[PDB]
Amino acid sequence: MSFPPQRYHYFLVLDFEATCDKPQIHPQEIIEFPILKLNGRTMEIESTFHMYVQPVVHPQLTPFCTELTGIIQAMVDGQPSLQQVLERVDEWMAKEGLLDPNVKSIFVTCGDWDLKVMLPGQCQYLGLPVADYFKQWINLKKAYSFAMGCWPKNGLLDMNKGLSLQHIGRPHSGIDDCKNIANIMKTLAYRGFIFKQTSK
Ligand SMILES: Nc1ncnc2c1ncn2[C@@H]1O[C@H](COP(=O)(O)O)[C@@H](O)[C@H]1O
Ligand SMILES: [Mg+2]
Ligand SMILES: [Mg+2]
Repeated sequence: MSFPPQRYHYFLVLDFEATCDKPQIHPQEIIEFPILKLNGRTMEIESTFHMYVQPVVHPQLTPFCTELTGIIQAMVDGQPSLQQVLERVDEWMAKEGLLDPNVKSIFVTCGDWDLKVMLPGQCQYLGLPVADYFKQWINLKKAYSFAMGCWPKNGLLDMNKGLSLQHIGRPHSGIDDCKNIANIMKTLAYRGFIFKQTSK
């Protein structure tokens, strides 16, 4: 059955970008915070949250980081820091109607890094509580592996290859990564896949 009933009213696609360097910067800090709200049945994008985030420990973006992500210094200068962005997310969640206990939603990420490592690690560094809706998620690589019977090698690029999808936008742009996750999800649902929480 194409586009079966799903277990969630909405899927919240998320894919951070963070400060980085060669060798890696320490600590890393979130600089782009995108969320796509997908209709739970059709996987169509219905709303977008998108903020760049001002890094504080390493406030100047390295050449490497700007090359990797396309994010330039002017995009993070004058932005709120992560504490404020998380408060903006809460407000966005509330206005979207996602804070209703009877509206079921779940974050979807490519890998576990974003919500298993990046966000809790920075919130712990900053002394900030992590909102409970960030504590469960679907790892698309794992979902893809159940849907297709195989483990993708390199993330979104190989998942698009497996499904004959053209890449959307620029790799390592947070918002464009989110659109590819959404596109891959829509295809898995077309093939009949029912999504399930994978986080433990
Ligand atoms: N090849 C790489 N080298 C160093 N850091 C990376 C690399 N790829 C990703 N990162 C870091 O991981 C974050 C998330 O990666 P991604 O969703 O693949 O763009 C990036 O914003 C960088 O901070
Ligand atoms: Mg990512
Ligand atoms: Mg990304």
